[PDB]
Amino acid sequence: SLVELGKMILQETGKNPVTSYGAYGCNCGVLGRGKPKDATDRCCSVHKCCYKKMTGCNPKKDRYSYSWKDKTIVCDENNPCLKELCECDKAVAICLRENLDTYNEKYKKYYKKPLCKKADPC
Ligand SMILES: CCCCCCCCCCCC(=O)O
Repeated sequence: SLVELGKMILQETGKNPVTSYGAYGCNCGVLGRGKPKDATDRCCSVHKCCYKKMTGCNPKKDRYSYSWKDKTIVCDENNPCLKELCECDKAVAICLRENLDTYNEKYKKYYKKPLCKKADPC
């Protein structure tokens, strides 16, 4: 759920997830998807796509178990949907950390979301 997702982002990036990514670019946070402005934003587009693979569980609501050991995230649910959900969130946290070097302040509070162009195909 949002809870674990937030914790993983915070752990990997060292940033407050809501303020830093809550409305970033065309895909991060509130609202939907749109053509990515930059690599950070593309992480969010990929993440939203990932959520489409879970049928049997609610990406936003369903809590799950994971471990934060050795600067790594490990998804430990046996339940396949919750395992896959955890893996979606792990991947976006890792992606955002990886793209910290191009994180752009100007896309943080993105009131231009309605100017976004067509999203990338999932
Ligand atoms: C209030 C709890 C915090 C929720 C953390 C998620 C906020 C931004 C996450 C970005 C992920 C995405 O947009 O795909």
